[PDB]
Amino acid sequence: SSSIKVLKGLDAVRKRPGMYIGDTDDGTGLHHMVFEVVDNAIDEALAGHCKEIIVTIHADNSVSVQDDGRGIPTGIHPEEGVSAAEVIMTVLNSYKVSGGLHGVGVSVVNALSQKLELVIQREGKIHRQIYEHGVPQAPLAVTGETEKTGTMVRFWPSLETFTNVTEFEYEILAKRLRELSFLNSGVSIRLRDKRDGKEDHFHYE
Ligand SMILES: CCNC(=O)Nc1cc2c(-c3ccnc(C)c3)ccc(C)c2cn1
Repeated sequence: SSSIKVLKGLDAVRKRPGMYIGDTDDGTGLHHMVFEVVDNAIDEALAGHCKEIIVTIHADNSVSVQDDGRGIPTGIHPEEGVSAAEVIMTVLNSYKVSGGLHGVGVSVVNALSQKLELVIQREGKIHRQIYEHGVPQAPLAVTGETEKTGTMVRFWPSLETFTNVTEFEYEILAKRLRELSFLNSGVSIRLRDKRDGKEDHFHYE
């Protein structure tokens, strides 16, 4: 079954996290977690659907990334038997430095997070799914109605994976988010730190 195979993938990531996300002891991997989530919101911006991305560092050391795009698709594709979103989130770099890392997908971020929450606003409805190291708590479900559209991912990195540098560095995220808004001109990126009230808005016209 997909369940056993999904778990086998998630377990591969957790056993050699460095290989997938980058170094787990110097902050490379930790901050790369944010950038992987951001990258898919950037693709949605570049295709002309999302105008703003908001990255928030919370006081409990989680990070959320939200966009105003179309929302990750929610329907169940006949081949997989669960939402397309859950497939994206769950189905599947050691010595790389900073911008030399290659992209590995948000299912890696999910595997290496103690908790992750996905909230999709799409087709008139608010949809929610929660994960613990990639394992959904329940099927993606409808929790309300909305005229808005977009996707939000919030994740709590696992301290079973990350050591030494365990708390996000505002300056690392600021530097790279600014570079990303330069490298993908037109897209507005905001960074908010709830620990100390700092905010920035990066946008090149
Ligand atoms: C907070 C992070 N934002 C998104 O992931 N936005 C996003 C992703 C989409 C993906 C997607 C998500 C993750 N990985 C991949 C490869 C695609 C597929 C299709 C649509 C319409 C999306 C819309 N918004």
